Amino acid sequence: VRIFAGNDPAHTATGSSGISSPTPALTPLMLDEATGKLVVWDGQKAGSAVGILVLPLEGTETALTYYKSGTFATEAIHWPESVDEHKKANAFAGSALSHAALP
Amino acid sequence: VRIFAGNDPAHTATGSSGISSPTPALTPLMLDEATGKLVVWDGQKAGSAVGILVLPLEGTETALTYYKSGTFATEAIHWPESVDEHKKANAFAGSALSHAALP
Amino acid sequence: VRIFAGNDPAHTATGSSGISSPTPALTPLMLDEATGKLVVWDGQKAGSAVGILVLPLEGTETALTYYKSGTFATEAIHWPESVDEHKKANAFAGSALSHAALP
Repeated sequence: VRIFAGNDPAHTATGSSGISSPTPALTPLMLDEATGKLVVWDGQKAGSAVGILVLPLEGTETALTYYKSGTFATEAIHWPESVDEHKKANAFAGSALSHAALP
Repeated sequence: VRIFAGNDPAHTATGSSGISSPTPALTPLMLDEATGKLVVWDGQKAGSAVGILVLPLEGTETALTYYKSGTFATEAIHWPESVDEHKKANAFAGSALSHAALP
Repeated sequence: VRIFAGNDPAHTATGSSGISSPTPALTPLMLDEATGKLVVWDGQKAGSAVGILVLPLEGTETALTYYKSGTFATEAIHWPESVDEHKKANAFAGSALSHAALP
């Protein structure tokens, strides 16, 4: 089993959270245009996921911690149900993050 | 005191500048959609700041140097007046940059 | 001659390709909003190029490999004809990539 299907160093960062309900670690994150806060990636756009949640959230925190770089194992991330496969594969394209098979 | 409230290596890069007036070092930068040039981050959108000015500018340079990665100390950056706090904290979300308390 | 006009480590990543015709290595890439697939950077927007093709493509592959970080030599990249100079220089602004003269 794995999480970091890569050698390129994984770094973390903090940011204002806009998540209200409980969300588990390893959930892709995106920015909420209206508020500028981080929330779960909705899977609507490739390149929109700008981070991966490090630790799980209750849904009441004002801040959160996420991975801003690194190569992750696709199978370890909590993807939104029914997400488009192409947008999934290119979810982090543009950031320092990326993902692939374990193997 | 500090500037690099982080261990993740800070790297720099160059790019076409669209700044006309004098601007001090450590000023967040954003891209100008109309021209594709780099200018001061206006604070209107989280994730829009794509770099931090390394050296100060006169306002007549055609090119500029900025940090494209690293973890900076929030207090060292010249933020735009009255910027929204959430958009401030997530200013660089999406890039290789990030910031936090000194501390 | 060179390719990596920089010391900051070059890392790669994979993603769904939307390229149909043959394209050579070192071609800037961008995301296709409609599909979420990666295609050649059209040069219309600075900060839109999110990667550089590692190996050449036939135009029938469903996946591709690209550099997601590093500092490249401008002269080694296959730029789109007549691209605007400012959008060229700031092509990767926002990602972990960047480019400059060899020297």
